[PDB]
Amino acid sequence: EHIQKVAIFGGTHGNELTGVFLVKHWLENGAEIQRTGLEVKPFITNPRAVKKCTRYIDCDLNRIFDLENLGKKMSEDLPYEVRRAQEINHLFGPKDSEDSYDIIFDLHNTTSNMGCTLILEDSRNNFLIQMFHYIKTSLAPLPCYVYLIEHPSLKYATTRSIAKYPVGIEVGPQPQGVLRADILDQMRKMIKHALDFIHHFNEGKEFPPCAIEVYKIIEKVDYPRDENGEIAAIIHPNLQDQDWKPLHPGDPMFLTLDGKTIPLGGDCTVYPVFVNEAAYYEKKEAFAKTTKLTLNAKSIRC
Amino acid sequence: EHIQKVAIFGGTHGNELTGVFLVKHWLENGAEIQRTGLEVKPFITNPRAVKKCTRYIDCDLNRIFDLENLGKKMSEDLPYEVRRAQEINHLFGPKDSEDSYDIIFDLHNTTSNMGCTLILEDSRNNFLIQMFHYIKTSLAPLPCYVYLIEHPSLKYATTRSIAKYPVGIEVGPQPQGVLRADILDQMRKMIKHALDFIHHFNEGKEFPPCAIEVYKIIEKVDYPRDENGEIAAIIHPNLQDQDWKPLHPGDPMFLTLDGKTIPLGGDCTVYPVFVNEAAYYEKKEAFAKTTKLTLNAKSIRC
Ligand SMILES: [Zn+2]
Ligand SMILES: [Zn+2]
Repeated sequence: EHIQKVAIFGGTHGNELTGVFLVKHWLENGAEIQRTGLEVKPFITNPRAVKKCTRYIDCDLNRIFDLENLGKKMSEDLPYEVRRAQEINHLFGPKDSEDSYDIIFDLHNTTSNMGCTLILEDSRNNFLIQMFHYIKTSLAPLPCYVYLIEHPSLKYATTRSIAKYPVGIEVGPQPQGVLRADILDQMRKMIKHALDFIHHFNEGKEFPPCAIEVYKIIEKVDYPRDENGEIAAIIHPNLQDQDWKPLHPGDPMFLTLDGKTIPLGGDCTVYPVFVNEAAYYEKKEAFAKTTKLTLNAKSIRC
Repeated sequence: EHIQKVAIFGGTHGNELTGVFLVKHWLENGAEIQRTGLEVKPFITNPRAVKKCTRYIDCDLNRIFDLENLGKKMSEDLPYEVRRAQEINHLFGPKDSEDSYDIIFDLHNTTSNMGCTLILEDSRNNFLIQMFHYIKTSLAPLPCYVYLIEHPSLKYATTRSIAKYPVGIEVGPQPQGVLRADILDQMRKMIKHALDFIHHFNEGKEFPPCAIEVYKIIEKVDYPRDENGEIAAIIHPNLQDQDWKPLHPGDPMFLTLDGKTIPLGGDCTVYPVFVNEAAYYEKKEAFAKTTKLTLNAKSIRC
C-alpha cells in the first residue's frame, strides 16, 4: 500500500514528561502541528499513569502491545495497562491488521545521557532507514543517534509496534517527574520536521541507497552486587554520561564504595548506551553494552 | 556542651538514594564515620519507601515530627510513616527533650542543580552556625551554599528536628533512583568534615567568631496554570540549572509552548533555589525565591 493515518503517542511511561506535555496541548490547540496535505494524530496513551505522573499503574504499557497481552480476555479485573493496549489496538490498530496506522510515534525521555535517539525495531527496514537516515541528517549540528533492537527471536510488544513502520523517539536526560523546557526542544527538530518527510516522500523524491552504521543492543550489564543483596560498585566516574561512546578494556565501568574500579571484559570496543537510567534499576541494570555494528539498506522512490 | 549521640539518617525519602547507599555501607563499616569520643549510628528512616522506590508509603516522613502526629499512640490503623516516626522519636527521641539524641544529619538528593547544600532551620542560635562555616571552608573550593528556614513561628517538622542540633545535607543533581558515583562523593566529603568536626570540638578545639552568607526563602514562585488548572508555562530555559545565582525583575522566569516568555517582577534581586525540583510539581513551586542574608556567630568552645 501507501501511507494514510499518522499518530504521535505521548504517555506510555507516565512520568516521562517532555515526551508527554506537548500532547496534552495537541488536543487542546493542535494547530501547532497540522500541515497542508499530511495527516498526523496526537494521542495520550496512558492517561492514568500521566495524571499520577508515574512510570506505570499496573504494568509497563510499553511491553504489552502484542498477542501475548492483546489476546487476553475481558475482566474489569485485569491489570489496567492491559485493557488499555487492547483498546489502543482499535484506535490505531489492531496490530498486524491492515487499516491500522503505518506511522505512529511513541515519544519518551530518559535519565541516561543520550541526547537525540531514534529507535529502530527490525533492521531490514529499508524505508525506516532512509528516514532514520533522513533525520540524523536533518539534525546537525545537534547530535542524533540510532539504536537497534535486533530480536533474532523476531517479535515485538512495544506500544509503537502496532504501526507498519514503527519509530521510537527518546530524549535524554530528563529526570522522571520533571519538565525541562530545554528537552522540550532538544527534540522538536524531527517531529514537525518528520511530519514533513512523511509527506514530501509522497512527491516521490529519491536518495541513493542507505547504510546507517548503528549501535545495536547485544547484551545488558549487571550491577556488581555486594553479598546480602545491596549494590557494591556503581557506574564509574568515567562511564557516567558517556552513552554512544567506546569503552575499551581499561575503561572503568563500576566503582565500589570502598574506592575500587571494575573494568571491561574482552578486548573489543563497545559504545555503552542507557548508562545510569532510572527505571531499569529494579532490574539490577547499569547499562547495555553495544558494538557500533553496521546497517546497509537500498535506495527508495515513492 | 559536649556532644555524645550522633546519628546519620538516610532513606528518609525513597527516590533519593545516595544516602540509602552511604548509610548501608557504614551500617556494615562505619570506620569512615566512627570518631573517637562520639557515637554515630547510621540509620535508614523509611525502610519501606526505600523498597518501593517511592517518595514514601502514606505521606512524607519529613513533615510529621510534630505534636499532632507525636500525640498519637501506636496502632494498625495508624498509617506507616506516623508509626515509623515514633520509633525514631522513641529511638532517637522523645522530642524537644534533652532526654534525646544530640545531632542528626539527614541526607537528601535533589533534582535541581544545587550541589552541596547545608540546611539550617533557625538562625539566631550560635551553636550550629560555626559548624556550617567549618564545612564551607573544609569542603572548599566548590560552593557549599547554605539554605535557611527561618520560621518566626519558631517551629519545625523535619525527621531531623528530633536532634538538639538538626543538620540537613542535600546534594544535586542526581535523579531519583539513579545513583551517580560523583554526587555520592560530594556528600561523602560533607559528612567527613561534619563528623570529624564534632571530634576536634569535642576534644576542646576553641573556635573564633565567624559569619556565613545564607539564602532565606522569601517567596515560593509558581509555574503558570491553565484555563482550569493545568501547568501553562514552565521554568524558563536560561534559568534552568542556575540555582543560587542572581535573578533580577525583568529576567526570564518562565516560558510557554507558543514560545512565550514570562518575567520575574518585584523591584529587587532574588536567588532561585530548587529550580525545577521533581518533587516541586508535587510540593508545588517552579522554584524558590530567596534572599542572601548574613549570619554572624559568636566564637564557641567546648
Ligand atoms: Zn522510557
Ligand atoms: Zn528528600
